[PDB]
Amino acid sequence: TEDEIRKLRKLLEEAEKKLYKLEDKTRRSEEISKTDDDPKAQSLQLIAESLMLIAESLLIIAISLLLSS
Amino acid sequence: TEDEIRKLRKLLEEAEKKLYKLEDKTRRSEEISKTDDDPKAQSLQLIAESLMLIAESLLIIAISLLLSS
Amino acid sequence: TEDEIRKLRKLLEEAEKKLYKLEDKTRRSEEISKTDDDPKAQSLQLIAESLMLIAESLLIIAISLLLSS
Amino acid sequence: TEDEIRKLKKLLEEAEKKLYKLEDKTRRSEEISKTDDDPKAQSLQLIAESLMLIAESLLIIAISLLLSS
Amino acid sequence: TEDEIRKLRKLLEEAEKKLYKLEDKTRRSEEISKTDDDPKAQSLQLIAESLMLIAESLLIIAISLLLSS
Amino acid sequence: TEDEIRKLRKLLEEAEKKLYKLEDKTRRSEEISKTDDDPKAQSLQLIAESLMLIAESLLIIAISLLLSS
Repeated sequence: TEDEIRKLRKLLEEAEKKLYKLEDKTRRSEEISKTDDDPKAQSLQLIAESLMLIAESLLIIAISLLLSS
Repeated sequence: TEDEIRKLRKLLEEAEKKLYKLEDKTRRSEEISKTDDDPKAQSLQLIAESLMLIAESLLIIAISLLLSS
Repeated sequence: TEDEIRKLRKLLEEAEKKLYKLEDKTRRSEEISKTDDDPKAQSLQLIAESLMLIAESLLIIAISLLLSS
Repeated sequence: TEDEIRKLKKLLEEAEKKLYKLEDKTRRSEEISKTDDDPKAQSLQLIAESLMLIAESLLIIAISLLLSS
Repeated sequence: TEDEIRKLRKLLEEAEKKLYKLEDKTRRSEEISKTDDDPKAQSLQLIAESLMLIAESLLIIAISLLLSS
Repeated sequence: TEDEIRKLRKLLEEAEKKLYKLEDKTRRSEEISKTDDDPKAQSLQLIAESLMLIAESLLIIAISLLLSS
């Protein structure tokens, strides 16, 4: 309980830090989008931006489910 | 917990603000989606769109879960 | 905050209607590429279809969690 | 509240009816394609099956959350 | 009571076993990453593994959610 | 009773073990990536890292849900 819940919480903060690693790499991938490239590729970039937002939401739910228990 | 909890809603208002930010990019690319012969591109845009609506759902579930702790 | 639960339920059903449209766009798309000779395309079509379904169920969980408040 | 979970049940039962639809479609499509040349296409068969499994599970979570409220 | 969740447990253990099989199929395929060659394929392989990990997790959440009712 | 949760939590521990394995694979393949030609590929490595982050969050949620039941 109390120490694993602490381990869950450093797991959760390690995910936060992983998240800012990806928030930053999709921006670095958006800066590499210049001539507008290939349409399926454009869709790919947008797909990846969507899952980072999904990751963002699952992370808040994980934080909050930790707080709810 | 309310200071921890509202900073979680801080994050979630940033999250709404990003979702709408990306859905307009979907709408923008979804009318410039060139409906040519290859289905693979088409499926990718449909794929990205479902991903955006699921992200949407996760976002509201995240809203609900933090608010009904 | 009955107001916000109301407008949250608003977005919830606003999202239901966009999904029905999403799934309708894909019924058309996947149906009328009249003959298929592609494996990758074929699997992607299944991928989008599955995605839309979890969009479907996450939408339903979003409804239940909202009312479960 | 009485009619509300019936419409939720409506949605949930209609969803079941399509998961099973795509499980049949994935079943026969997934082994009617055996070109076997590049892990790209094979990894797609795999992703789709994985997605089919999460749709199953998410559907069960919706069923059970509805059972929980 | 005990048997209403049995009819549902019946469905969740079909799922575990079918997941039991997809992980077997992907690990053989993950084992056959013949030579090195394309990176896109490499990411697809990784994508597929993360999705069964996702599938595993929602499977266990589905179990616990069913145990909560 | 609580021993049932320990059987479940072990499956989650095996999930935790494989998660870090895939994580180790993803850092490893991102250094062997050494690609800057196609955005498609850059976004693919992004999709896989995003998926890794999500599965990861799902794991924290599953742990908490099992212990909260």
